[PDB]
Amino acid sequence: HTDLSGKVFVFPRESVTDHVNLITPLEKPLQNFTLCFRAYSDLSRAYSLFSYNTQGRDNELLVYKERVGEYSLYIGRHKVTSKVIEKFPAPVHICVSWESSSGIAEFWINGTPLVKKGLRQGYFVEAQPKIVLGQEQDSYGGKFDRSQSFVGEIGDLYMWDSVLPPENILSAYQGTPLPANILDWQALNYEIRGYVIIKPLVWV
Amino acid sequence: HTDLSGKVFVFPRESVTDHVNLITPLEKPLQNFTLCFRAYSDLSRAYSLFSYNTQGRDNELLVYKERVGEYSLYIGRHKVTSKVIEKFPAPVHICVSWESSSGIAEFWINGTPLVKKGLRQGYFVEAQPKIVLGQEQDSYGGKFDRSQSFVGEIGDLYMWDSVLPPENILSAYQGTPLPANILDWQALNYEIRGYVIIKPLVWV
Amino acid sequence: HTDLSGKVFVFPRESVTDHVNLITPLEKPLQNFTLCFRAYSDLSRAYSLFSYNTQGRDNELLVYKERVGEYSLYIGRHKVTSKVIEKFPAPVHICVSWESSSGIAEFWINGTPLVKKGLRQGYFVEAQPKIVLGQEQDSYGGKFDRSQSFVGEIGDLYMWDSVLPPENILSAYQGTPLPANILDWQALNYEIRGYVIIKPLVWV
Amino acid sequence: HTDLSGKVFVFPRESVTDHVNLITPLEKPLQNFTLCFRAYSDLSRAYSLFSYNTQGRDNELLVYKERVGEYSLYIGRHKVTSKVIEKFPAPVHICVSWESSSGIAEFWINGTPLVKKGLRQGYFVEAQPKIVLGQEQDSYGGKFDRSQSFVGEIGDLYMWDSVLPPENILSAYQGTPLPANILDWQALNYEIRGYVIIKPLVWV
Amino acid sequence: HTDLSGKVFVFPRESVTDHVNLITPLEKPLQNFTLCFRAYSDLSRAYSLFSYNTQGRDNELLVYKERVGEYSLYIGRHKVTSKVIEKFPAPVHICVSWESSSGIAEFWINGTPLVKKGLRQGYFVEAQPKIVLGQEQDSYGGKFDRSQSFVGEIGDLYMWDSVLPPENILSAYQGTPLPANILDWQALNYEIRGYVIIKPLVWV
Ligand SMILES: *[C@@H]1O[C@H](CO)[C@@H](O)[C@H](O)[C@H]1NC(C)=O
Ligand SMILES: *[C@@H]1O[C@H](CO)[C@@H](O)[C@H](O)[C@H]1NC(C)=O
Ligand SMILES: *[C@@H]1O[C@H](CO)[C@@H](O)[C@H](O)[C@H]1NC(C)=O
Ligand SMILES: *[C@@H]1O[C@H](CO)[C@@H](O)[C@H](O)[C@H]1NC(C)=O
Ligand SMILES: *[C@@H]1O[C@H](CO)[C@@H](O)[C@H](O)[C@H]1NC(C)=O
Ligand SMILES: CC(=O)N1CCC[C@H]1C(=O)O
Ligand SMILES: CC(=O)N1CCC[C@H]1C(=O)O
Ligand SMILES: CC(=O)N1CCC[C@H]1C(=O)O
Ligand SMILES: CC(=O)N1CCC[C@H]1C(=O)O
Ligand SMILES: CC(=O)N1CCC[C@H]1C(=O)O
Ligand SMILES: [Ca+2]
Ligand SMILES: [Ca+2]
Ligand SMILES: [Ca+2]
Ligand SMILES: [Ca+2]
Ligand SMILES: [Ca+2]
Ligand SMILES: [Ca+2]
Ligand SMILES: [Ca+2]
Ligand SMILES: [Ca+2]
Ligand SMILES: [Ca+2]
Ligand SMILES: [Ca+2]
Repeated sequence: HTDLSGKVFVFPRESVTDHVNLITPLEKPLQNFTLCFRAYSDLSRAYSLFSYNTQGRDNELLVYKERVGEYSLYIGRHKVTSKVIEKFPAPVHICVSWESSSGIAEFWINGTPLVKKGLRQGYFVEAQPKIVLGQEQDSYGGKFDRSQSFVGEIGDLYMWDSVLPPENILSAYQGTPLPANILDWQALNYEIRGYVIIKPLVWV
Repeated sequence: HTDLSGKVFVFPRESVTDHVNLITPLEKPLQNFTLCFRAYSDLSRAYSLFSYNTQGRDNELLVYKERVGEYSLYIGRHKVTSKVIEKFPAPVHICVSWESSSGIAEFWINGTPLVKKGLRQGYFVEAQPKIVLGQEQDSYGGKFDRSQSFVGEIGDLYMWDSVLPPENILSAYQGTPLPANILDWQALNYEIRGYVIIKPLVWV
Repeated sequence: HTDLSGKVFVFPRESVTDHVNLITPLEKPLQNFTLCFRAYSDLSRAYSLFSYNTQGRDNELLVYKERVGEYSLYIGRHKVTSKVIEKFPAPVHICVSWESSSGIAEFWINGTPLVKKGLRQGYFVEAQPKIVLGQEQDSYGGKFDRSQSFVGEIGDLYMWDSVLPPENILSAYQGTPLPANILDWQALNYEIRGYVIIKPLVWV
Repeated sequence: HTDLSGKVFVFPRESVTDHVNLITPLEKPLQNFTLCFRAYSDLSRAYSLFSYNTQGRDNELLVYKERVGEYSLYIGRHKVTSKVIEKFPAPVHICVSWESSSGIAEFWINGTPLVKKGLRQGYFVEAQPKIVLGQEQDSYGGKFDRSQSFVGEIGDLYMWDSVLPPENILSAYQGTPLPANILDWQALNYEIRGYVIIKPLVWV
Repeated sequence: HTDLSGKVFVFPRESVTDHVNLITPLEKPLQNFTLCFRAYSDLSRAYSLFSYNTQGRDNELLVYKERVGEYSLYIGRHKVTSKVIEKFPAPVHICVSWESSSGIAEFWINGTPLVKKGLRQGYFVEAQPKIVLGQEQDSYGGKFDRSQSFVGEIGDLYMWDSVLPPENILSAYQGTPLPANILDWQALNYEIRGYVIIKPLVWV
């Protein structure tokens, strides 16, 4: 595993090939999670931010940007979307959490909460995922689509098996995240495929 | 009754099913009232914020959001509408009062007064209501319409049988409302139907 | 006469009936005047703010709002219009002066001077007027038009038989007008007709 | 012959007649000049700000406002135009200089330099002008065009037979110009023709 | 050579003739570079900012502005483009770096980083260039196009044979650039052709 403190993945061009695989030792289905990261892109078309598929299951956990100001979460193929005022282009800090017991999904953009939405109450997100940055999966680990590819920079990614309270979301946004047990930027197990370059983070 | 201080109702999806019934021992017709609450929604279509119907009478007291920047009050089916500059999406604090003797309706949005309008001078709002959050009634307690449903979060709801002066409206906006004798968020009698979740208020 | 300090006239609906007549013992033709008042309306269509007609003479002195950002003064049917950057909807303080000797008309909006214009140099505004708020006159006291009616609130109205200097306009904008000898909000002789309600001024 | 400190010319209406003739006793061709003045107009159509014609020569020196945000200088019938971000309507302070040796024209708007442009390198602006405010000349002292007329206010006009450096431009903008040798607001020889009124400057 | 500190090149008109040749003793192909400069133009159409061609190679290194808010870099005829929020017209400070080993191109506009893009990984930029300001080259030193010409002012140009870190980019932006070994504004060898004038820098 690798300490990526102070660094970003750069996906420097549009492709159907360039991606990073993220490896987690996650064998138990998820009832609760929070995912935070920073991104900087000047794409106006739609793109995937974080794609988690399991065997036989597309869009098992997907964070997707449909257009400026609109963020979508998919859980087990079902989707919710919330809106925010944002400048374009601009760096962003994105957190999203989901809680099975209520179905509530919370997006937080630059430390501000979006309107709560709900989906998949009682569901468990399936384990043994393939997790990809830079492309949107339609199969278990593949079937990418360049019109959904992420071109730009991603850093400071964390995933926890709990729903972070507001104080811990703000801490992540400020740069003092709680250590994370599913994915953690200070100890990330990743595989680069194609043209992805690791560079210093210069925009936070 | 339940003290919902620090909490909101979350209406997490569009539906014709999800709603909260609010119960108040209102047996005398209303001459004067003030209603305040906070709301956070990213709907662009029209929606009902507060629906009060009586037997045989639709839109006896209705607070309805036509579109961004436009707030309507219905009293006994008659309507007025006033406009305001607001960001979208954004949390809002809404107060509205009405006084039978003058017919004057006063909206206050985030502590700022809208232009006064007038309707139903001399009328008394009928008693024994069904009061619904989340859906717009067309019958006594029912006949909801998905395209008028509220999706988002509502909290800090208070209703008085008097017209509040500006200083008391500001107190409510600031989080220290005067005690309210029709509906009180700190002693609320309600019934959840369908998918409505109580969560902490994180956006004020 | 009545002291309306701290109060407004509310014209709560569109109509061809609702108006206030202002009474002044003006028997000598006017060579110079200044008129100040505050208004709050969310109409987008054209409307009359102050209508002064004399026997046989329509639009003898008329302050008219054709559209957002544009204020007109008519003197003996002739008009000038000046433009301003303003928010909509928003309360406004409006002063206008005119001087026969030069023909110069000065609008001040929220204490800011508009571009000077000129009309009717050498003319005298005729005496023995009927002065109306809420409607635009087409006869001596009447012939109103619903599509020109004022809906909203007017207060702090003063009229002087001289051209106020800038620092006196500012004093009026700040809520401390100098003594006024044609119309005076603190000793106003008026008649309400139709649906007009006096309420506290809550927006200044 | 007159000190206009604290005063403006008001051109109160559109016409093909109303203007001020400015008379300089300096009689010499111009190789270098700077011209500064303040203006306030709410016209959206094109208009002339300063028109200098010589016998048989149109547009010998012309400062012309094509549309909002665009200022043009003509030297000997040739033109340059530069752009600026400005609010509309708004008072403005305009300086423009031109240097024959380089051909460079410099506009400064409210103390801010526009992009330099170049024209007529080596040319001498002809002597013995008619200089007009309020109208655009097409002949020596005449052939005006109502659609190019200036409506509004002009004050604080100075013209020097040198190119002012930035510090002197700022001094003029701030109300402390260096004494000027072609035209000077504090010792101005002018002739009003038609409807032009001198009033105090109330907008700076 | 010449210290152009405090000065700019002014390209005062649209033309196919006016340009500056920049002379560098660069005989080894470039693997890494950073280029900074300040520009002020009110063109809305596309234009070239910095044109570097070699014998037999068009667009070997080209910095091009297609439209407001979009900056392009060509390396060996391949292009990348990144977007930024910017006012128009407005002075701008532009830096761009490129590193062959990763292919990463970094634009910085007014000291803020744009999204990184990548092109020509492993390529060497050809040596023995002709470098032109004011025009876009289509041959080795020539074949200009009026519709791509730069009209406006350029100064503070530096080019280094390395990729500058953020602190050194900010130093350039703030007016204390590090000495630069390919091109240096403080020791510049240049040739003016046509109508280009050197003037003080008045807009920084
Ligand atoms: C899921 O998260 C919620 C909110 O923090 C918490 O109340 C609950 O205990 C969590 N459930 C599990 C199984 O961890
Ligand atoms: C409603 O308000 C009016 C006007 O102030 C007041 O006179 C009246 O008593 C009020 N009605 C009730 C039932 O309190
Ligand atoms: C109107 O104003 C002018 C100029 O100030 C003055 O000369 C004249 O006397 C005034 N007319 C009156 C007071 O009726
Ligand atoms: C013209 O420009 C400047 C002074 O503004 C100066 O360098 C030059 O000598 C001037 N020439 C004349 C004719 O005064
Ligand atoms: C280009 O930059 C990289 C930065 O690490 C460096 O390793 C390489 O030597 C550079 N090439 C040259 C020719 O300096
Ligand atoms: C097909 C579908 O539902 N979605 C959601 C966004 C990505 C897209 C996809 O899986 O390609
Ligand atoms: C029909 C009508 O007047 N109204 C008012 C707003 C919603 C709508 C309704 O009751 O459905
Ligand atoms: C006819 C006319 O000139 N005007 C001016 C504005 C009101 C309108 C009117 O008198 O009805
Ligand atoms: C004809 C021409 O070139 N111009 C310049 C602006 C005014 C206009 C004119 O002289 O009327
Ligand atoms: C032809 C081409 O590829 N380009 C790139 C920008 C300018 C333009 C050119 O060389 O003219
Ligand atoms: Ca998919
Ligand atoms: Ca897909
Ligand atoms: Ca209804
Ligand atoms: Ca309905
Ligand atoms: Ca009329
Ligand atoms: Ca009329
Ligand atoms: Ca002309
Ligand atoms: Ca002309
Ligand atoms: Ca080329
Ligand atoms: Ca070309």
